[PDB]
Amino acid sequence: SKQDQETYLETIKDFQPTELFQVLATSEDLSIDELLRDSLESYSQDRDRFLQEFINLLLCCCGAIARLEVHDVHSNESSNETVGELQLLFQRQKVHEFHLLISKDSKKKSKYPPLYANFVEFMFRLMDVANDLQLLYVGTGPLIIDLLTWLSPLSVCKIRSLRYIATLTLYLFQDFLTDHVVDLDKNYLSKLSKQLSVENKKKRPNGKTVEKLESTIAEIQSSKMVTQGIIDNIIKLCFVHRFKDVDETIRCESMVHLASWTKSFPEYFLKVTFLKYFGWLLSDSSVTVRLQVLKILPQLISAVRQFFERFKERILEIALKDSNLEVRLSAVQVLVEVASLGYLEDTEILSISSLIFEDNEIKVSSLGKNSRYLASVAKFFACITEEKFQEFTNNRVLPKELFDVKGSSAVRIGIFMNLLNESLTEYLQKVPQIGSEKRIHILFQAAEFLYPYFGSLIKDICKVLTFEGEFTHESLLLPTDSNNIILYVTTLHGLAYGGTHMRGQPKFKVAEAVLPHLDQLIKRLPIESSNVLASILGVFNLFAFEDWIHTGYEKDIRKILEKIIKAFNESTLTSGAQDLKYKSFSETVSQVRKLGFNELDELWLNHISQLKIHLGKFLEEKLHNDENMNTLYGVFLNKLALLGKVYPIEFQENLLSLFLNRFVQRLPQIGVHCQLETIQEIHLKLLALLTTWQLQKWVDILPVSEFSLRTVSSIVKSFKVIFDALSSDTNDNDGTLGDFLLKWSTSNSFIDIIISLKVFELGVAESEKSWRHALRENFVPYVTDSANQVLLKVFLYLESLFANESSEHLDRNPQEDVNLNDIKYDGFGDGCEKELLLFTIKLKGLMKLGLLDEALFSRIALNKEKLGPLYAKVIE
Repeated sequence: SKQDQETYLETIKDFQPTELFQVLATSEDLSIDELLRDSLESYSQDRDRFLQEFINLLLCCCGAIARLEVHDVHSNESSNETVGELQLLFQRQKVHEFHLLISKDSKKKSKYPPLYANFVEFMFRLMDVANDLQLLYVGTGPLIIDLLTWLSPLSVCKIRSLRYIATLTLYLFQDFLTDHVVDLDKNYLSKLSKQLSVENKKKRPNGKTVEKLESTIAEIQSSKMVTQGIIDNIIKLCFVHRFKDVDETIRCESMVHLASWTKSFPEYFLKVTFLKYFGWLLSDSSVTVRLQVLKILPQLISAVRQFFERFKERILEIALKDSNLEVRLSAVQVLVEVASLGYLEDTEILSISSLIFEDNEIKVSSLGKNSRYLASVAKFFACITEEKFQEFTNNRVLPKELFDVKGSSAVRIGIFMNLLNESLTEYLQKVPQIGSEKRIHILFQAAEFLYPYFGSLIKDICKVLTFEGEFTHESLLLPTDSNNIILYVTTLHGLAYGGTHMRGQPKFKVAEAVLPHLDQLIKRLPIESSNVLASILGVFNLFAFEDWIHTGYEKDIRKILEKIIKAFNESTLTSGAQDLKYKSFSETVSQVRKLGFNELDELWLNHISQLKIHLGKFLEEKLHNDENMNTLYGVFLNKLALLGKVYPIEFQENLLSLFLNRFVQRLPQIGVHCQLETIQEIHLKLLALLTTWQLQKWVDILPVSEFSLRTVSSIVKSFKVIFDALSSDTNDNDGTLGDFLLKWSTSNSFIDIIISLKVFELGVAESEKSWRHALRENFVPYVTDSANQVLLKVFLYLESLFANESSEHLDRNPQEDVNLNDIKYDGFGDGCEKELLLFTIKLKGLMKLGLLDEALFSRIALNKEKLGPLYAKVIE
């Protein structure tokens, strides 16, 4: 029965705050010192009642319903058993709010917003006020003994909550005791020893005063020992077991508090005996713990030397291999200071500095993890660089000046560029082979992230790059060969680009550094090299007008552009595919347009105009063959098409006729007499562009436009005359490669022009009984018999080119050329499959507007099942 009733009360009991809990959990402006004076005074009056209130406060903070009674705490030999019973009661409670930590992590949502701050303040000062009331020293005071007797068993029990709050109470005690021991030393005993040593002479030692000094010096040291005694204990009872608690949060509190003991009291704590704890938890399975140790190490940076000798390896491994990027990044940050300190071997340095190179696109403006990780690697790189500089210049005196800049600058640039290249070489070993293109793009990117550290070298890199003399002197990577120049300009371009996309930077800064040298750079770099052309034009294209006027260099833009146009003029351009030059020039032309200055536009408008004039010359003089097409395309047609993307190109009746009659319509005869490599570069892309510009006129209205219609009608007739020649039984070159290539490239431009025309025609209102009538007048039917026949032959060539790669057996119409069974062609950029799909897509596009002979082109489906999944997809 007695037991029944106890079980009964246990069951119907609900959560009731104790008095001390209430004041601590709800007071928003509390004098915690007055509070402690009251409680600690009560200890001396009624020990049991204080102890009870203390533990019940702990129980309230964990949201426990259970409570001790004054008799429960009467005996200190009961403590383990009683905590045992509390543990039983608290395990039985199904639901429990951890108020202390809800206050901490969720003040806004918490029933007791101030509870956490008050609780840590209270337990942190507890032991100070104890001292004020002479409860601490008295041999250890029984206050302390009492407190440890109950905190110890609670700190190792099976309830995480009780374990956390006891451990935190113990640690808060130690925050103070550790401060207090040194306090006693440096501020009391030291002050009294001095005055024990100065009141010794002159042969007049006060003797009664030399007795009062040894007296309090002896008291104070006795109490320094009682204090260290409790410090030893809390380590022995708590930290040494709690640092590896199964709960990660008690482990991180252990690291946070040990760091404080270390700052408070290094003579006790700055020793490998305690630092190992950080190093061990470096291998903790929890991301949170590894993060927490890693944030503590910088603060902590001979005990420390021994520490990094023992743990740097693990720190390196984290920065390289850790499953968590935020952690990896933290590691790199620690490695900054280890390097700064000389604790890193050279191979260990490279393994980190080469991390600045990464295959993935990482944006320099982002606040993401990836971006912040590269940024902390750039920080490491910056520090290695500075160390090497000091090491290099340590004995040396350099000249006031090397290679047109301060000696010290030239060295810094040479050391930087050298580490950049050593680092790259490492990166490149750590991964599968990549081509020069990807190589440059990855370097370009690293340079972006280095802008915050090497940005002040931008001006001197420009000047070093325009130096005419030899790169030596009585003593480093310098722009001495062609690979080193490319490294320099890519790195200049990446630095500069990174500087204009860096967030939070004031306007015009990168421009203040490069625009003064930009004319000289274009005037002097080896821009015949497309890699060098790409980097310098890329620098040019970084800047908006506001950049040029601000810097005072708006005046230079035209002379620079003139150089750009002369380099444009001196080159030979290919049809655009994978041509680094075509791409650089194209972007430059766009950029200039985008600046919006008529004076500049005119430089390009006049260039188009000269090109036209000279083409007409070439046309009437030279076409009255491999050389002819080489020149035609290399010096005239590919360049008008490039410029044509940005500025209007129009052939006037005269030139257009010259071009259509002497070239375009004679393409079949011209082609039979060229070499393969020359046939490969034959196309009519310019004809599609001329058209597009006219279509632009027509849409920039919607009253028809005459000669503008005569122009495109005439361009299309030209396509017809080719298709007639090409599809006729008189074509003795039918069936050959060269014949396929011409049919194919001619078809691609034709399809683009016709689709463009039909989409326009359908976008004119019935309202427009003059436009609609004139379009059908000139173009309908859009695709003629011979055009249908050529597109089908082109399709069939591509289909067998892809089929044959796997020796697939195609079905065929009865008079379908069976020689298609043997065709082979290695000449396509990204493979036969790609060209089959694209052509078939262009054919689908026509079919959807229904411009194709549906009966004829049913044929594209005959082998859908033989051609793989993609083709089959495009057919659906």
